[PDB]
Formats: sequence, structure tokens, C-alpha cells
Amino acid sequence: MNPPPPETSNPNKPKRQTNQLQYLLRVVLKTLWKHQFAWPFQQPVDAVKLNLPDYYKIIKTPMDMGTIKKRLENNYYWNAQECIQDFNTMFTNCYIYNKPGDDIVLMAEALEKLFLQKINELPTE
Ligand SMILES: CC(=O)c1c(C)[nH]c(-c2nc3cc(N4CCN(C)CC4)ccc3[nH]2)c1C
Repeated sequence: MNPPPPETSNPNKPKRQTNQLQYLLRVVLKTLWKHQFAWPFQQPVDAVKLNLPDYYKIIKTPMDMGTIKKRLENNYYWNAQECIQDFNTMFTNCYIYNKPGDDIVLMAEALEKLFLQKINELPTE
């Protein structure tokens, strides 16, 4: 069964737009989105659809790139590090829920490498 998805707006949280956050949307996210292994990560895990009734019994800080995309579009983040932490949560959830060698984990590892490659150098202020 499904909990509510992570919030993509929060009127009590301050917003910010920075060159690094613009980069994270326009280049990092939008490039990862097009990768052949991106599709498991483009939306929150639907435990009912996927017949994974235990997913949210294990994963208590769920995150996906669709949520991150909407957060970036809504200037939800204060800085790039906050956004990068959401990516890191998404990858780590996949490693927690699954086990090494699983097909989904191979997909997450490949995307994580590409993600790190792209955030190695960010624009300046
Ligand atoms: C448990 C785990 O780590 C995991 C993650 C992070 N994701 C998925 C997953 N995500 C999916 C997305 C689809 N879709 C098919 C339809 N298409 C248009 C887009 C949506 C189908 C099956 C999926 N399985 C699993 C099993």
C-alpha cells in the first residue's frame, strides 16, 4: 500500500534559485532522465502497481527523479547540496531495498556514476 508521495511544494520552506540549481535541472536531471535506465526512477515507487507491498515497510525516506524534477521546477530547494542529497537518497534507497547484482541495482549504479560525472563540476556564482 502507498503512502503519500514526497512533497513538491511547501509554503513554509523558503525558495531559492541559484546557477547550480538551474544547472541541476537543465543539464543533470534532464540528461539522466533520458538514459536507458532512467525509467524505474522517474516516478515514486507505486507499491500497489508493482506488487511490492513491503517497499514502504523498508524505505522510510522515499525519493525519485520525478519528485526531484518537480522540486527543481518549483524552486523548492535552498541550494544544490539539498538537491544532490535527494539524488543520493534515491540511489541509496535502491541499494537498501534490493541486493547487489539485481537488475534494478545495476541500473542505479550506472545512473549514479553518470550523476557523479555531471556534478563533479558545477557552475559558479
Ligand atoms: C524497488 C525498486 O528499487 C524499484 C524502483 C526504484 N523503481 C522500480 C520500478 N519503477 C517502475 C516504473 C514502471 N513504469 C512502467 C510504465 N512506464 C510508462 C513508466 C513507469 C514500471 C515498473 C517499475 N519498477 C522498482 C521495482
